[PDB]
Amino acid sequence: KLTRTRLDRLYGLPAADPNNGKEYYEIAGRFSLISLVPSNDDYQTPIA
Amino acid sequence: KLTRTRLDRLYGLPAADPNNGKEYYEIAGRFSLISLVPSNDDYQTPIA
Repeated sequence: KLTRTRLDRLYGLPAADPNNGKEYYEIAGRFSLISLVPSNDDYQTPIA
Repeated sequence: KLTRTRLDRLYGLPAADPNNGKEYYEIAGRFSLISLVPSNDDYQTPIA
């Protein structure tokens, strides 16, 4: 509920302030990345 | 090694920075020398 207005029961974030006197937002996770790499060709080296 | 390059495990000192930001290289050791002089006929007079 907003006050002194006609719109009521906000469902979501307005554009006023999410800072709220706090510092950050934290999200945890783990990647699973598959890609192509050229940096493990260990044969083209000089003799001895 | 060279970063982000298909190149690794190089053996041998390159010409990039052979001094590590230092000043000199301390090497000590013995030394011998048996040189001669065109001395005169007499014996009391050597040459400096």
